[PDB]
Amino acid sequence: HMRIALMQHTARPLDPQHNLDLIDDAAARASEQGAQLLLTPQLFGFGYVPSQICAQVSAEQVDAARSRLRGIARDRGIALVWSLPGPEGPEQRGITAELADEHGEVLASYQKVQLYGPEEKAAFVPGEQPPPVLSWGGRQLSLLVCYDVEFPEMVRAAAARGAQLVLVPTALAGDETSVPGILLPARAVENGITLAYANHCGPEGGLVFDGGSVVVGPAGQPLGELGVEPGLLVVDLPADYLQDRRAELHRNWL
Amino acid sequence: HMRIALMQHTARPLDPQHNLDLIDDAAARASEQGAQLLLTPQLFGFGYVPSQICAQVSAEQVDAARSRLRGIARDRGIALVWSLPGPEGPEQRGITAELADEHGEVLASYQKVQLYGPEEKAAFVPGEQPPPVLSWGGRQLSLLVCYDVEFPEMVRAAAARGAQLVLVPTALAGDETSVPGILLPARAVENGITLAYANHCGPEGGLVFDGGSVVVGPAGQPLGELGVEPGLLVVDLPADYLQDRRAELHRNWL
Repeated sequence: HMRIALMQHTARPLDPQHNLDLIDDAAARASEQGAQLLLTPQLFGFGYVPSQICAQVSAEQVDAARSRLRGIARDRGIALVWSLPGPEGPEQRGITAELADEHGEVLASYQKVQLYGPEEKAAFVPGEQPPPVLSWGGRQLSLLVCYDVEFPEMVRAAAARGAQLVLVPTALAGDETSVPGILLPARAVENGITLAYANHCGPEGGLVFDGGSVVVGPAGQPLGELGVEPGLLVVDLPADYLQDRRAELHRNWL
Repeated sequence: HMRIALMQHTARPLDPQHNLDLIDDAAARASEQGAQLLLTPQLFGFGYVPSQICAQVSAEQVDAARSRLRGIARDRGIALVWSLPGPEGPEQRGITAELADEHGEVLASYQKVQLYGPEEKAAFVPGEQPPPVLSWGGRQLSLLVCYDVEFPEMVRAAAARGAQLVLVPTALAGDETSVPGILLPARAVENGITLAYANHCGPEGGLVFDGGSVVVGPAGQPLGELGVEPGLLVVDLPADYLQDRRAELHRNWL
C-alpha cells in the first residue's frame, strides 16, 4: 500500500532553475508510475557546494526555490522530500530537509544535526532538535540528512519517537562504500525500520558523487538500488531492540 | 605486534570438567601458535543452559570453574577471556566476562547489561556498569557479552572510554546471520575499532549454535573467520565519528 520514488541525479552548482526543473521532471515521472512520495538529494536545488552557498546564495533565493518545490509537490500531486539551506540569513541557517504532502502543505522541517567536515561547519549552523516523526501514508515517517544516518544515535532518536520509515537526502562522494554497504543495513536491522537514501551521482562541484541510492528494509536487505548513473528508483514497500535497550543506562555512558 | 586466538567449540551442559578441559586444550594450542590472548564463548564452562545454571549450578561450583580458568591462563602462559555466571548466589548473579593476563591476574570483570530473552532474565540479574576499558598488549581492550554488541550504545560506551579492541564471548544460535553479517561490521566502522566474537558451534542444550566466530577490523572487514565446525581462529591484528557525535544531544534523545 505504499510506493515511493527516489531521484538520483547530478546538480549544477548555483543553478536552481536547472536543478529544480530536474526535480519537477522526476516528480511527474514518479507520479505517472503511481509513486506517492518522491525523495530528493541533499542540497540538490543549489548543488552540493557549501562554501559557495554561504558566499552567494541569499535568503530570498532560498525562499524562491522552497516556493517552487512546494508548487511541484502540489502540481505533480506527490509528496516531496527536499533539502535546501534553511530559511534564515546565510550566517544563521543550517542544512534542512522538508516534507510536503501532495497538497503542498509542509508537514515537517528538520535541520541537520551532524554537519560533515569543516566546509559545512563554516557554511551552516547545526540543528539542535531531534528528527521529526509523523504519520503519512499509513506509517510513521522521519527525516535525517546524510552524515546524520551514520550515527546510530540519530536513527535511534527517530525510532524511539516511533519512526518506521526514515527518508534521507544525501550527497555522498569519494566511493564511500561503507555507508550504504555496512552502516545503512545495520541502522535498519538494529531498529527494525526501513530507510531510503537518495544521493547525487557523477561529477558536481569538484566531487564525484557515488550514486548508489537505495531503500533498505528491516532485515537490512536492499528493496531497490541504483548504480552510478542518473535514475528514478521506484519501490513498493511491504527480544526486541527498541524495548530491550537499557536507555537509562546508555544515556549516561555516551 | 598482537596475535589473538578465538576458541569455537561445543560445550556439554553442566559438565565443567569436560568444557574447561576443552578451554585448557585451546589455550595450549593458542600459546604454541604464539597467540597472546585466547577469547572463549559465553557461559562455555557450564554450557549455554540458563535455566539449568539457575536451578543446579551453585556459587561453589562457579568459583571452582573460575579458579580453574585463572590457572589455565597462568599455566598455559596466555591471557584468557572467559564467561561464567557471576560469583554471587544463583538468585543474585549475572552473566559475566573476565580477562586474566598471562600471569593469572584478573584484570577486568564485566556483567552483561543486555540480557537476551525471558530465560536469561529469569536466571540472571543484569549488569549496571559500563564496559571496562584497559591497556593490554599495546592497545585499549574492552569486554561485552553476546546481545550487548547488538546495541550500538553498548559498543559506543566502550569506544567513548577509549576502547580499540572489543572482545565478545557469544552464544548465538538459530542462524542469526544478521549479527555477524550486518551488525558487527557496523559496530567496527561506526566507532573505528576491532571486535572479536567467539561463538559456540553445533548442537548444545537443545539449540544449534551458528559458529561463525570472527574478528572484524575498523573498516568492517573480517580479518579471520570460522564456519560451523569447532576451531581455533588465530589472527594477527595490524570528520571522525567519535569526536563529531553530538553526545550532549544524543543523550537526551534515547
